[PDB]
Amino acid sequence: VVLEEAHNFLEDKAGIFYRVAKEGRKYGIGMLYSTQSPASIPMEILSQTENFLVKHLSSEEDVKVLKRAKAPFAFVADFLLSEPIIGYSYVYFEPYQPFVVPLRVKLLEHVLKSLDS
Amino acid sequence: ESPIGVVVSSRRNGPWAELTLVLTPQELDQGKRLLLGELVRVSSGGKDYVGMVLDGYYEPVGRSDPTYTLALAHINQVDLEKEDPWARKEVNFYHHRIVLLGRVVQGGLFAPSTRLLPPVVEARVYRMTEEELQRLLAAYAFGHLAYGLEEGGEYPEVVKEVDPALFVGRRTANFGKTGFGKSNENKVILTLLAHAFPRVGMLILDQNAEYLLQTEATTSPGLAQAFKALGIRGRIRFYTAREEAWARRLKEHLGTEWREYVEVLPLKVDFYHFPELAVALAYQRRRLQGAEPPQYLENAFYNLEDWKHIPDRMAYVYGALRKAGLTPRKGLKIKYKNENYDISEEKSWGNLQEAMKGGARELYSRAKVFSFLRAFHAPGKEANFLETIKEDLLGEKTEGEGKVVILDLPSLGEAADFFTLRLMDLLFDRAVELYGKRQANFLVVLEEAHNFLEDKAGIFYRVAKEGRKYGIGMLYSTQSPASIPMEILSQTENFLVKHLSSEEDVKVLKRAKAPFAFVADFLLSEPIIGYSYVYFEPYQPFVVPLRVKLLEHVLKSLDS
Amino acid sequence: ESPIGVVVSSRRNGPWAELTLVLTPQELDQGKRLLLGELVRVSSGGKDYVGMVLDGYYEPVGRSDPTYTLALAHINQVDLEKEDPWARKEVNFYHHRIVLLGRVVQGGLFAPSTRLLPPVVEARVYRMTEEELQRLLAAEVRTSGSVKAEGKRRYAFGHLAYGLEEGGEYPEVVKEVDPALFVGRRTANFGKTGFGKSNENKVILTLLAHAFPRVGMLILDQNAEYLLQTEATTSPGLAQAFKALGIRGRIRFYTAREEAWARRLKEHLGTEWREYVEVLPLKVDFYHFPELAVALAYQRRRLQGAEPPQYLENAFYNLEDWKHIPDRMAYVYGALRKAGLTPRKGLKIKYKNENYDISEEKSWGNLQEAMENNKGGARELYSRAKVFSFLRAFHAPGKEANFLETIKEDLLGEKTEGEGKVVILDLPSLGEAADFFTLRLMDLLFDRAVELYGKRQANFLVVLEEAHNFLEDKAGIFYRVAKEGRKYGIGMLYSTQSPASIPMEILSQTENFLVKHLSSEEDVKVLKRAKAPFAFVADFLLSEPIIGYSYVYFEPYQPFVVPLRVKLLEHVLKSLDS
Amino acid sequence: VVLEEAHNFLEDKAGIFYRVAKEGRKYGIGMLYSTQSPASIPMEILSQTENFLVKHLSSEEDVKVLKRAKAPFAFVADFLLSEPIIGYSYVYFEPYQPFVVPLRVKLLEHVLKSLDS
DNA sequence: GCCCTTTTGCAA
DNA sequence: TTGCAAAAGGGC
Ligand SMILES: Nc1ncnc2c1ncn2[C@@H]1O[C@H](COP(=O)(O)OP(=O)(O)NP(=O)(O)O)[C@@H](O)[C@H]1O
Repeated sequence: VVLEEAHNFLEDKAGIFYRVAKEGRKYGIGMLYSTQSPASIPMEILSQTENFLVKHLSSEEDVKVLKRAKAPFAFVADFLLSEPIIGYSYVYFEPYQPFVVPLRVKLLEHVLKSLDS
Repeated sequence: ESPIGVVVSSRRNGPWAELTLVLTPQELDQGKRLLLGELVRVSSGGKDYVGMVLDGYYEPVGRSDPTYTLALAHINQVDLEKEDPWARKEVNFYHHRIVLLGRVVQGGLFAPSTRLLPPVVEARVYRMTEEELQRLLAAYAFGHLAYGLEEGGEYPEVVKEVDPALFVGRRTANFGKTGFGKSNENKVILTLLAHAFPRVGMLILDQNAEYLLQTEATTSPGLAQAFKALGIRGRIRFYTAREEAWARRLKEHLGTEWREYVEVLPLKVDFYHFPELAVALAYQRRRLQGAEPPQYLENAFYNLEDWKHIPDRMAYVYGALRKAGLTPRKGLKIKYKNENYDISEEKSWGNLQEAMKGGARELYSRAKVFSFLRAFHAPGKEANFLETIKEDLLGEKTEGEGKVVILDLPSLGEAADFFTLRLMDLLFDRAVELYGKRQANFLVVLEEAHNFLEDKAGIFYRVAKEGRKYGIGMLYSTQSPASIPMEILSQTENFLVKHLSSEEDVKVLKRAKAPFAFVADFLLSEPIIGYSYVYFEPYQPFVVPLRVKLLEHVLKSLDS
Repeated sequence: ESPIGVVVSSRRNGPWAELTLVLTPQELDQGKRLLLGELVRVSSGGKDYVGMVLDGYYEPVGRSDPTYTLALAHINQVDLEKEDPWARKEVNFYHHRIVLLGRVVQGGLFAPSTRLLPPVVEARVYRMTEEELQRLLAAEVRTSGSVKAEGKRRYAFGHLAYGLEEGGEYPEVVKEVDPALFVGRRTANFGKTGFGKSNENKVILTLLAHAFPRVGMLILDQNAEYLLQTEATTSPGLAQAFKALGIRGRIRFYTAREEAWARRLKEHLGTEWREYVEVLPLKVDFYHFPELAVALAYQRRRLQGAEPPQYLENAFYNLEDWKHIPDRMAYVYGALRKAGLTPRKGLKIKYKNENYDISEEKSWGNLQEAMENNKGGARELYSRAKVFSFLRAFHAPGKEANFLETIKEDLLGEKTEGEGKVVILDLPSLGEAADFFTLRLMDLLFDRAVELYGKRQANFLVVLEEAHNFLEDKAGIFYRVAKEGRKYGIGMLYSTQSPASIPMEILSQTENFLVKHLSSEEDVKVLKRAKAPFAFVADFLLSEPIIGYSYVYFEPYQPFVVPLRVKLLEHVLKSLDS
Repeated sequence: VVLEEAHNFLEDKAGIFYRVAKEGRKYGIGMLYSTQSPASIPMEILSQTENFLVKHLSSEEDVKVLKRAKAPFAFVADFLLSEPIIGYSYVYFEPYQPFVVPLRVKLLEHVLKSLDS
């Protein structure tokens, strides 16, 4: 389930999306949401996220919330605050790679050109 | 059996006493070490305590400059273990900090903390042996002590056992992140209980269709398969609204003799046989809602028994039921006035309606209030699943038989919440009635507990508050301590916590239980699958890490 | 009779004055020690104070490197008890921190805190003996230069203790309490469940019963733990305690399982228990109290709000007049019968000039015929008698009790003035209407108490359980009672198990406290905020789950908090029996 | 106007007694209210009271409100918290009093026996 | 969520 | 014609 601007959807009465997020693991129902600001996502859903892909975040509350929701993300808060670089992402994947790694994501045009062969 | 290090300080840090430990270079070279979170024995004035290793740091001892010494050795490129032992022997020290949890007294009772602070000169620290650890835990293995994934910090011979005194009559909590072993631990406990103590009844409010049959490689096998492997016969009662499909699945998995292990029952009843049940359900639905059920509904509920003897009133009631939508079986007769109609046919129903009082007429007029009952109606059942479950759990004939009741809540659809609330209220009322004659002696398995323990007026809340008196236990899993009220969290007696990522969860846990303040860092930092921090009251009022076992291995070991 | 150590400092920390104490190696080798929370005597400049050990830490004294010395001694397996006396003496020390709470001046008067900071050289710290401890516990605040009251008799409550530590109990040191402290004053009894709350409540009630035989009690028994020993322990109940004390005809048990309760009372007390406990029903007969039935039906609407129906209003206001018109009383009784209440066998109703026995089906049918073939609101009531449907749960023929009125008579009866009855309400027998009946009874009792002002005081104590449930509502009758009972001589004694839920007004205005182990941090924090003297025992309460350990503090003239090991009801009964 | 237990009548910001406390100085109407708990009295009334006679208080919240209302009581908050003495009072009569003076208020008997000379 | 309105139907 | 019960949409 892919949903951009997930701050809109991750809120309702009876929480259909809360149920999906908190019980989709058993049935192979995965989510991939982009919110653009960690402070806008409820902690009840943030604490259940296994993977992470964080680009530059300017605000301080955003990085504080990110660290609070995921412990290992306390070692890159300063880099996120001080280095506004496009395409630079810190990828975290549990439980196979339980630590933060920086990356240079590839442009879609380059990916297509490389994969055409 | 010699002291690990030398105590060189002590103080009263807040509500807990503490003391510092030092490991000398000779011991460090021998290979001795202490793992964080380890349990050690402290001797002071002839009394043994129980301490936990909390912190560790390096600090110079004596008049030395370790930085300069080591930097100069590196610059000169001298091996520090073969060339300059006298320089390696003055920088190889290391400090530990230890907290005293308390001492065991009399018959295993745990005296908490301590009002006495030990002097440095006469305090010793000995490593704890397997016999001492086994005594500590004891006063059908559920999990063996382990300290993280560090090799040499695992003790397969030290286990925690399952005993009804721990679970039945007391509330248990089961937290953790999604996919870390809550369901597996629940199934392990249930299987061990059903195999060891066959006089303990259960009530599993299944919500994901995982506790009876499970074949997908995303969870441990189901209770049906576990019972089949362990050779437990005629103890499972399955209540579902998909009799045929579940019979197909049981046939295809348990084999051709599946009827011995699992007994399938439907969640449908014919309301033309229990009009009192229909009226009671309709009346209870609104009370579980806002409040103040209508006067006509109250009157019908109270006086249907008297109405039973008046065929005209009963004809009005049956007409109301038929007008609500419920389908009667072929060949039904109604005695109105002096005539016997057949409401199963169009013309007979029309004639009776044209032909048609103390309270029955108002019910007939407002027949749309019984529409919701069509989610349970199935002509020709005459079962009363509520009563049947009541006899299965609190029946007087049992006096110890063992009965596992599983409810297929998803099959109901949108009536599952109301059905669960009504069933729980009925069971609690019967248990209260039975007080002084026999104990209920059964356990209520509850998953996704945050849905039920929210409102303070809920029947589940009242059960959590008052079940121990009548012998009704509980065991609920929620994935997040922050979702349960502090009123319940404080009163919960047992805990089983897996990895937790949010700082709010750990803060809530330590606020609810003080002893859980020493494991917050481990919980936050280590995402290990199957690692549990158990805390049982009142015999073991301290946190002990465990290594829960897989259901498959439990079965394979118990077979012998 | 000699100092325990040498004082090496002093200062004023916050509102209290503290002084540091150091224990020498010779004293540490004689077994001398101090337990946190212990009470010690401080003598500074010819005056005696009261101390309380607050902390303990190790610190080097002089010029020495204890870490290096001890490490070197250890690596050589040197035993520092009989091999290196100089090494042992150079490092064997230990520091303690003490706080002065005040001094006992004049004849038992207590002067809180101190304005003089004691010099280090002249300050001596001694250990306190049993007689000194008793005289300290027997002191309280007084105005000035005034002789002691020399009040009424006192009864032992417990003995001092310092936790589970051996040598920390002083059985000969007993806190004596005058039961008058519990009369007309609201008391709080906090603590986890099953930690002695029931025992201390029973002891308090027994003391009041024995001392003031002119005080009644309204015990809202939620757990059915106050009448007889539960089938979970052996501690006697109130009935057994009263039998032992020889108090007769002071209990009145209202219940709905009279047969079972009488069976239990017989099996536990003998055959003469009728001389002690009067079992009374909780079920009313609305065929004797149509005024009560109409009042309930009418007030149900108002309690749910909205304007009540006019016919119900005028019926409720004029039933008394209607009682003189049988032609309308017949309508009322017929309305009740249609509602469904089963009448007693042989009831006769006189309509017009005919006699009908509505207990018979055919006679009821004939009466229906006569009534159907506008006398005030009677016809309207008969038409809408379906409103009285909900009363079938409260109805039982042949009762003629009206417990709601019997309780008021018992508790505020002029002819009953003296030897207050101990009304015990068995709530669990009322199902889901228990809260409704409790609120109604409390409201009608408080109204009568306020009305009787000037002529006589109510003079009875209310016992409450789960007080956080009833004191949460600021407009509730129970909140009003908590606020204003002392004015009309109505006390209170509520056990909550969670102080944080009880309002700060109630917490601040409470006079007595009996705190047991608390598990949450919020509860301890709110307790400290409510009362200053509880600022020293927060850590002990947080991290010492001991059964039977209580910290007592009785306002307003008690110097400090006292940790007690409350006596058992059996021993209290034996002591009083002499 | 002599009012006893004024926290019952001054609580409501629309009551006649609150109105009197707030507006009586214009029509020459005084007031003298005893509460025993400054926490309950509204801060609007507390900030506008001229005379004070504070005895032992056993609530850090009460002492906090008193200190907030009047700065000079910061030198005696500690003694107020820690010393339960009978007949001992701290008096501060605004607006021209330098500091707070502790007193042993004279007994009415002595006042009467001295007023006749 | 909470609190009034409008409407229909069955008394009278 | 009026009063009262019971269900469903509006405003705040
Ligand atoms: N002790 C264990 N050892 C090894 N694998 C385990 C252990 N406990 C659980 N697992 C595995 O972890 C996965 C999740 O199992 P499961 O018990 O369903 O966790 P869960 O907590 O119930 N998931 P959820 O209901 O969302 O919280 C499965 O693949 C299990 O086989």
